[PDB]
Amino acid sequence: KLPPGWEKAMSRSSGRVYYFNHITNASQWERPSGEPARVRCSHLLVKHSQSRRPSSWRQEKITRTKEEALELINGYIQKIKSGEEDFESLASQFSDCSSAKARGDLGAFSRGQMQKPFEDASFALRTGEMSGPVFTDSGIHIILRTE
Ligand SMILES: CC(=O)c1cc[nH]n1
Repeated sequence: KLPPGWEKAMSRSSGRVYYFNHITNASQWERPSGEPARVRCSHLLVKHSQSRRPSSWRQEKITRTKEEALELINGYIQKIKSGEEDFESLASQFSDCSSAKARGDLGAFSRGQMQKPFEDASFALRTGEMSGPVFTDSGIHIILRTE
């Protein structure tokens, strides 16, 4: 019926159907459009206290909670989706990953290289598409597939 990971859902606040992807955590009102050996993605990472390494170039000791990190991710998504900000601008300013310095770009990668929730989300994204919050042992990610 729908592209990999995508399902129909029901809006509580509007009663209108929407689309949810249980691999990427994306959600949108519009029906999704229409697998490669490699994808290329950028990401914005927000780390927290349970991160595999609770440290980043932004913060020597990262002390926020999983919940606080998810709310930040939720605010970044709202700003990207509203057009108030662009993904790679926010990655450069606020990503807790060292790829912040390359506007969140991680380069191309195959299956078997990244942490799997990330790998799965990345490969279920089409070029140009963004994920919702993706949880890994590094923290919470927003993922943009670029190639
Ligand atoms: C802001 C940006 O480049 C984006 C986010 C989803 N797709 N493109």
